Amino acid sequence: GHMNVKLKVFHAGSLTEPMKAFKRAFEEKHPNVEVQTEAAGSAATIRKVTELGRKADVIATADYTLIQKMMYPEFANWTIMFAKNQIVLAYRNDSRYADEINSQNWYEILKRPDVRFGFSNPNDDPCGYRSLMAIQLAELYYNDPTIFDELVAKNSNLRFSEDNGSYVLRMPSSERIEINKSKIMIRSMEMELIHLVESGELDYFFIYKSVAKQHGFNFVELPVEIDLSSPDYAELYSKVKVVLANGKEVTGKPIVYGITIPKNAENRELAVEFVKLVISEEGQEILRELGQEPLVPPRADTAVPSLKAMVEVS
Ligand SMILES: [Mg+2]
Repeated sequence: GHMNVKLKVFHAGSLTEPMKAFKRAFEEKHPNVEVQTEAAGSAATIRKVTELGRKADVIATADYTLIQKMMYPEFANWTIMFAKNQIVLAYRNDSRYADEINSQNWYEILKRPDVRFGFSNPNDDPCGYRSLMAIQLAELYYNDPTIFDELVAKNSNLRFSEDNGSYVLRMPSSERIEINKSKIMIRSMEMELIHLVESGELDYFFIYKSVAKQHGFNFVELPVEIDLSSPDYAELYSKVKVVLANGKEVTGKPIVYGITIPKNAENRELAVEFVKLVISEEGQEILRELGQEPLVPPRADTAVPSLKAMVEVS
């Protein structure tokens, strides 16, 4: 009825567990509000608003730059950066060769003919393009120009080209992506790969550390030089770029999650309260307890007057 407001929050798949907690905490404070959450790869999440005509009160992505590139200026005009993450290679203890995989031999294990691994669709999900970025960055770190070629390029139509030191991969439209089903499985968002690994259909998958921990997967920590986790290695990460099918270019960057309130939000006031919760100490702790490092203090890409005291604007 008129005493039941719905706050619509569309978010990155990797924010699924944190969102359950944000929803419970928010509703405890606003008993007449139902926070309606929907998970999808961040680019697909944004398209709900930018292309499908749906209205959301809060948009949260796993890569703040997608809000900037896809929503400015028609659907948003500021982004608050509130969390970080790290790419790891996760598996079950009964995954093929789980007993021998480690940080030094991970890519050789993935190269074995019977090993199947997964990553999400780069056109829809930052985890997917970040997975390809990490594998290509591995070529530079291990001084082995064939890691990406053997694992991905020979098992799909996804290929990195070199251009004066940097590498660029141009994505085919999603409908034209080709994958060798004997070696790789892809899904729109990384969260959808979870059940494939649990069923044994996949042995390994590229995924955020927080999600691996939340779902009880073991994992190989990859070099900081390739895992997109540290602000301090931005210069190395920037050597790889992926051009998404929608034409937007994403560059390897330290993983930083963004949140915004779309310009056309139906319940802006409540949305402000929700964003405040996410970047408050309570919200930072919710993330930490779920295995995801919060960005403390939160930052914004531009002034955000209705939230000035909560954010650092450079
Ligand atoms: Mg190569």
